[PDB]
Amino acid sequence: AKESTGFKPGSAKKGATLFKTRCQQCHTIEEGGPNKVGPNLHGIFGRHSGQVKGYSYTDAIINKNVKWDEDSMSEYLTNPKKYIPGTKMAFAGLKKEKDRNDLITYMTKAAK
Ligand code: HEC
Repeated sequence: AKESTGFKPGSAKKGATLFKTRCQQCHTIEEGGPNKVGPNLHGIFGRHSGQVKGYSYTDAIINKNVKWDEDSMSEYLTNPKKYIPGTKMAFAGLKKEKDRNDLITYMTKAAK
């Protein structure tokens, strides 16, 4: 389970640098930031998957229709393709809970 074992707040400082070194290659998170390889993530926590305007998503991500929160985000980041088979996000995954917690802490702050 997720709504059992998952998110506990971590370091936003650390999470910002994990976003830079691991996610920035394909995504922006600031308000008004553009879509790149991956879509802009501003407001992601208040949204279902495959909904940013102007981005070409896979049919799988749309169909999955996940309402993003800390728990589903934690699962997707662990192994994106295991969580949404057919997704085109090419990211090996963040296997350590500590790393995922730092990153999500950062993301929930920056995406609002
Ligand atoms: C390029 C090599 C990527 C890296 C590095 C990361 N992501 Fe990504 N992401 C990428 C693509 C091409 C897509 C769309 C996938 C599809 O199947 O259509 C995504 C999607 C996401 C999403 C879903 C967004 C939505 O609007 O539903 C999220 C939440 C997301 N990506 C987050 C994310 C994070 C936090 C990353 C760093 C650990 C990261 N991605 C890496 C491409 C790439």
